[PDB]
Amino acid sequence: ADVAGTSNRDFRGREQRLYNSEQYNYNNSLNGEVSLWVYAYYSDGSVLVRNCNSQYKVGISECFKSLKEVRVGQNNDPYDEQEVNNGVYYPNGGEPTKFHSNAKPRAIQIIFSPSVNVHTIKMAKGNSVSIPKDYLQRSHPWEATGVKYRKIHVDGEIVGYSHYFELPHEYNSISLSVSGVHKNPSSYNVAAPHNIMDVFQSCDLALKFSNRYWCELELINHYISAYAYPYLDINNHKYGVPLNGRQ
Ligand SMILES: Nc1nc2c(ncn2[C@@H]2O[C@H](COP(=O)(O)OP(=O)(O)OP(=O)(O)O)[C@@H](O)[C@H]2O)c(=O)[nH]1
Ligand SMILES: Nc1ncnc2c1ncn2[C@@H]1O[C@H](COP(=O)(O)OP(=O)(O)OP(=O)(O)O)[C@@H](O)[C@H]1O
Ligand SMILES: [Cl-]
Ligand SMILES: [Mg+2]
Ligand SMILES: [Mg+2]
Repeated sequence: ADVAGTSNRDFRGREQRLYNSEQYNYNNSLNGEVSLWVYAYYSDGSVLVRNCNSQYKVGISECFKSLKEVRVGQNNDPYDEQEVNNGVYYPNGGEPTKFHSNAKPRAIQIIFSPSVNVHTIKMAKGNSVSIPKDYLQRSHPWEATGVKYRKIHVDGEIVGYSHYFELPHEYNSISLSVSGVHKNPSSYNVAAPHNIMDVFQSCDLALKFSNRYWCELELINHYISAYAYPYLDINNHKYGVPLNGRQ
């Protein structure tokens, strides 16, 4: 046989490149996943991830309470934190023993898989009682924030998209929903009658994941890197696996 890495008959090499290219392109096909991660960062350095993976479109919807840090199996002062909730839903509305709950997120990162179309991204960043813009009567139920999403590049490939905002002020008390639609450069509408019921089933079939990792390092190591997910850390370092046309 020919010698490795010297000719056009390195079929092992060609197969490796095709395998990676096939995965990249499968993900972008209408058969493929689109994925959404919402990261809530807490002052103790831990990070809650909410993830949903689904065909056609994907979303996550959280309220003020559900974004709060919960240390499973440890003390969370649940009565005091209910009083925090009461005091955040209406000023002077509760009697907790604290001015600022350390269970409040300090920041949010939203990451989409590379198979999203950024023009379809919508976000409802609402107030603490789940209204998009102060009062329902004046609220558009979402903002289209795609122009703010940064490309996560690795080796010149877009491995995902990130929108990051800090919540450093005392009044940054939010509710949050996010939605994105899978790429569809074809004119075949996946939700027109020929395929519409499959999109309804995709709502059933969407797989969700949630966990609180003790720090960003642990998240990078045992979540992001373990499962070939895109990520952008606090030092603006990019994580992901470039696949298209690559060995
Ligand atoms: N493209 C390129 N890569 C370099 C160069 N010097 C060092 N590198 C390293 O080599 C890596 C790319 O090597 P290859 O993947 O084998 O070459 P390629 O440019 O991708 O071309 P292909 O054979 O089509 O894959 C990069 O990740 C760089 O870190 C250079 O001058 N050009
Ligand atoms: N020293 C080099 N000279 C020429 N081309 C390179 C070199 N290093 C990488 N490249 C090529 O340039 C393209 C972009 O790769 P690069 O490593 O810059 O991507 P990146 O990870 O987005 O970069 P960075 O995160 O450092 O800004 C890739 O196709 C890669 O093969
Ligand atoms: Cl397709
Ligand atoms: Mg009292
Ligand atoms: Mg290469």
